[PDB]
Amino acid sequence: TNLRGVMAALLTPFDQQQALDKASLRRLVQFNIQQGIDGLYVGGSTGEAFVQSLSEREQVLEIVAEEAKGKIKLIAHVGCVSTAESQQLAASAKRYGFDAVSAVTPFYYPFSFEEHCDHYRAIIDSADGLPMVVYNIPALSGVKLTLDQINTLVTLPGVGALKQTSGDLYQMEQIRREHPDLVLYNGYDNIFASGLLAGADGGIGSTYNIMGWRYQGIVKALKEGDIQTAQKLQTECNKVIDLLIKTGVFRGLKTVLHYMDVVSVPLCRKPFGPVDEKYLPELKALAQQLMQER
Amino acid sequence: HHHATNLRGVMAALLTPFDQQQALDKASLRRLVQFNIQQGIDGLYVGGSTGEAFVQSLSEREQVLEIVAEEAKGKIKLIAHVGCVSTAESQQLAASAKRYGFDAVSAVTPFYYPFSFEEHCDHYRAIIDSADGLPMVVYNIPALSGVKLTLDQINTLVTLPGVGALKQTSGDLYQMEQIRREHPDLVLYNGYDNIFASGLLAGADGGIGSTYNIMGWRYQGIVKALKEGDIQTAQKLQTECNKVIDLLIKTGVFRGLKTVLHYMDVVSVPLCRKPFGPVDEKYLPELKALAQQLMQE
Amino acid sequence: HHHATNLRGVMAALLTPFDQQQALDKASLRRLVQFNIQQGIDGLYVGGSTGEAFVQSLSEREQVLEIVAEEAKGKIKLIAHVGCVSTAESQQLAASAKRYGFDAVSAVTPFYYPFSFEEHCDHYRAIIDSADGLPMVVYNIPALSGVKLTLDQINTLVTLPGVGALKQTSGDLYQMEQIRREHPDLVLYNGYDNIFASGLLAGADGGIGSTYNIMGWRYQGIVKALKEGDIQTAQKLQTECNKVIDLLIKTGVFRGLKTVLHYMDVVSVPLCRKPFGPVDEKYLPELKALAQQLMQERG
Amino acid sequence: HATNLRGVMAALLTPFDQQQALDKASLRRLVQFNIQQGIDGLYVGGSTGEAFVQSLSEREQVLEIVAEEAKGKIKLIAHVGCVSTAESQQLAASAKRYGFDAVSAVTPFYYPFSFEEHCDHYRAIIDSADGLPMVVYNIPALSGVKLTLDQINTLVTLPGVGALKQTSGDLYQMEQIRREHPDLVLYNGYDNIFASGLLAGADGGIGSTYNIMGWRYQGIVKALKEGDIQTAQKLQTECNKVIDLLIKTGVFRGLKTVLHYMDVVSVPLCRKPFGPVDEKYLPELKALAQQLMQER
Ligand SMILES: [Cl-]
Ligand SMILES: [Cl-]
Ligand SMILES: [Cl-]
Ligand SMILES: [Cl-]
Repeated sequence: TNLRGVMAALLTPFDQQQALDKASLRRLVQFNIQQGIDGLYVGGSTGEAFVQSLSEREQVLEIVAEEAKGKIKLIAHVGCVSTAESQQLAASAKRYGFDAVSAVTPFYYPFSFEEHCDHYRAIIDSADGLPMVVYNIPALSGVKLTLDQINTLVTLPGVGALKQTSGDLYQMEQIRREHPDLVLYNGYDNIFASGLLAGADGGIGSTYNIMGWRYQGIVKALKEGDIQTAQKLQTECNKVIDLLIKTGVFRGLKTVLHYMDVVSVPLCRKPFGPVDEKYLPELKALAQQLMQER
Repeated sequence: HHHATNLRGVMAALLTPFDQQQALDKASLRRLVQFNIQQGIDGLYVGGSTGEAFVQSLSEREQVLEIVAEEAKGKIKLIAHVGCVSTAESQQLAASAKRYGFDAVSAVTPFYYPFSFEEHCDHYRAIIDSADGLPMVVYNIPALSGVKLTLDQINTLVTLPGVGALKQTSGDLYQMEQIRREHPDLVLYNGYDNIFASGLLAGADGGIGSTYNIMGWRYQGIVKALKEGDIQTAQKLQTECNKVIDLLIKTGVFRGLKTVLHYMDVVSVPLCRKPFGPVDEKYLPELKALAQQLMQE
Repeated sequence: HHHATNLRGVMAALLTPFDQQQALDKASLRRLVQFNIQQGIDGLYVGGSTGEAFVQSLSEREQVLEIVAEEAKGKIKLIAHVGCVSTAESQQLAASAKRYGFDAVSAVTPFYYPFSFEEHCDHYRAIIDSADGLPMVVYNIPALSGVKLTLDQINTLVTLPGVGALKQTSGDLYQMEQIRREHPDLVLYNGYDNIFASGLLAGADGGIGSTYNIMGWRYQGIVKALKEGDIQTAQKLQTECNKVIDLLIKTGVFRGLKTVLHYMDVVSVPLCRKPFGPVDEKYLPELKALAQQLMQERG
Repeated sequence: HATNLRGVMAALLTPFDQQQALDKASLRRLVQFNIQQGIDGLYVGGSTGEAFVQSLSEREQVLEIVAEEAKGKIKLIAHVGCVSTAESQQLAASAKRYGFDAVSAVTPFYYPFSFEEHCDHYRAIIDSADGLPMVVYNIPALSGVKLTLDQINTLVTLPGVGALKQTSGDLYQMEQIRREHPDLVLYNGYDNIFASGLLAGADGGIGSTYNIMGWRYQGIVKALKEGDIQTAQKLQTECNKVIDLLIKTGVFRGLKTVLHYMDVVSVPLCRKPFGPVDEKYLPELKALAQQLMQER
């Protein structure tokens, strides 16, 4: 119930030699707090966790909890393929003072659903009271959950939310219908208004980094019966999303954060390549415009 | 596309009644048309996927169009789905739909063979030509037709001279918004019934659906609620529609709908055409019960 | 399977010639049945996807079948593809196939609508009853049908009474082995012409193909070469098969095959039925150059 | 220059103990069991080796031991792939340090990178290999990448690349790659189509199931060479009787459980989240083991 809301998928700022840029991480953490964000989702896919070591991920959970613990909600994405490695991160989450833990369906190899459940159970054990945020992610990983299976995942003792990273809003409504109390995060930014309409009660997203007030603006708008306002705001979010998909989403976002003075050097880690120099005009212009809106 | 304004709304994908010898049941087709009209439906999409077009002849599909037009022309809006894999067979139907006085035509993207997009484009231009003044509704339905469109291609498609409308049989609500942003005036039908409210909010301004045959007023209710900023009524109606869709998925959709309409005394014989099988007997009390829920409501 | 042994072989999937009015070209059709029997081909697979069945009416399809029965009956094996979405339509074509003296019938898995496995099986059973003794070739093409059967579903399918062959248009040569393991006397046609050599080794005991029309003797050469334990020539014949398929893919497979026959002066008009478009102007040189190529090595 | 890498390369399993720790005794044992089956070389730290539930140090430790047990005696290829370029670069440098003959890397996964980004990945690793040939992947089914033919041609021609691991069941494309690159070291990666894949143009393979019946695959390689098509098909069928079971049981564990009953690996476990093999299949697996021992 306290995990309900709009939660930024925190990006990982890197210095010129691809190491963790501490000062930029803190500025980005604070930049997000200033936006009226309800929380931070730290070390997810978005934070480039799958190109960081366990110690590099752990250094972030630390530096972020130090910056923002108590001021806004904090969810530690601890997911790895290896259960054991995930269990270490869950244990470090419980130390640093996070409010919750999360884990992507373990990927790369074919694991049965029953292996998934035992994977989450072991991380719930190592989490030590922290609620778990489960994934329904039939895309990036490559698995295909049904609906009885989803009911089993979300009612595993110790599970307190679902990150529904799917554009299937029939499935969303079904979830909400079965679990009226469930904390239920809309995972895809470019359908957020429709996802809340179908059953979600918040979201986790990467683009919240640069326009989080617009998502909070949509929440308010639908809450107040202002449907034209919700649509107009979502259309503004998608205008930004069209661009970012063209430029590469994480690097496009870091670059917009560079023109906003928050992130010193906009780089993603290799094998991600640079933002194509031809998109710099549009991106600085977007930063300008988003700076004009506050 | 602002000249196609009067095609806006909730259109039932009319089923085609068959008798126990698998022949057209014309008495029940007329009953079904009229029942759809009593329900306050905005119009009818005739001979679609839903109306089992692909297991009927051109002559059979033509007989259906004529009987619907006879019953309902001038009363509610009428859309003839004339699409075949063949462009010429398609044209034969677009001409007849004109002859019967239909308000518009439609065509599924021709399927099975791997047609290039500009071949798709020539297929359609030719049907609009044969349609002799009637506006056209184009498609996606990748799920059944196996045709995957890019954004650029969908723009060209809906901006071809004579296109009044897009049936968007796609659950991708990001693309719905992108279509709406680029085309504020376009008529944009939500194809998937189980996301209707969400599709409207993403930018659709109506829908075509198979379940509107049995609870069209609920879908109409959702349109009104969203216009009047009433999300709680919208969500409620969508949940009740999805409770039924849930059931219809278990039973087989077309034949579940036909059985509910049989228990509603509209459709004499609830069969779909082979190779479709009959409703599993175990499901009939649920469907009867449902018919009795819906009729009382 | 036992009774279908006589349908083991290399069978050209016949194309359907059309004139300038999009109507059927009857003399070119007969020009092709003849051109095919002089390649040493074991038979003809008639009215299939390749014969453009799905943009013709029932009437048009029967007409094609009746003609082919005039020209071939007895000489080369004759398989009629009678498959439609509708079971009742498929049955009409099946009965007609029996009337005209075909050796076999076949139907693609019914498509567009998601039908159940049980619904597929009843579809075949009805069609077979209407063929009235003519064995059935179950036709399996996932890429275009959208119908995706399990192995168990395929084993049940190929053992329905009256089924004597599987047409396997799949590149999954694991499954091609598995079906042979389970059914050692099934007539098993390789359906992707570009893997014929590999498919034979995995377990196809023959094939059905669009490209056999123009170069069917090469596939007999593979069967022969593998028979002779001659890996070299078989690989050679397949690379040569694939060189043509490469271009046939670029141009458009059906119309390319038709055009090649148009420069072989077998087809008057190399067009396909709309929505199929004409070929790009720029490929005519290669198609014309290829038609010349194949006659030289043949006759 | 390429041809020395040509042949039948087992994708080596990584044995673990009851605590998931690397089992070095069982790895030594398994490396020797491979060599004496008659294998041409070993593919170390691949997907088959549970690379993606190991840390870099664990992967380096495995590579070092195999190179000690096998340097000079058979070809060794070190799979050095990770998502991260820099992590892959460390592993590649380590492989060079340990005396491997080649390195490999799976197309980087999870995030969608571009084909340009994949090639730059391959460049950075190749550089870090400092002279070791690179084995590239064409993988549509386990990584999500959807490479084209012209892209594969660009891949196989990058400076330093000396082989393609064709982990695709598309034998039209196999034929197509061999026709375009008649010298290329081309490994069949889908074990259950090996013979057919050789006929389309592969000149060797890399597979997990070579750990228990590698002699069958060299026996298929031999049978085709002489033009004994019959024995080639008999062997592929026996390989697929095995591959059917392993698919039921779980391929890596299935395979380890058989090596356990061959007294090769002590503890037949995969790392979590892989569970153990179902106890019902243990009768079948023991039998396969006894069978395969008695068969040589
Ligand atoms: Cl994330
Ligand atoms: Cl429809
Ligand atoms: Cl065919
Ligand atoms: Cl591997």
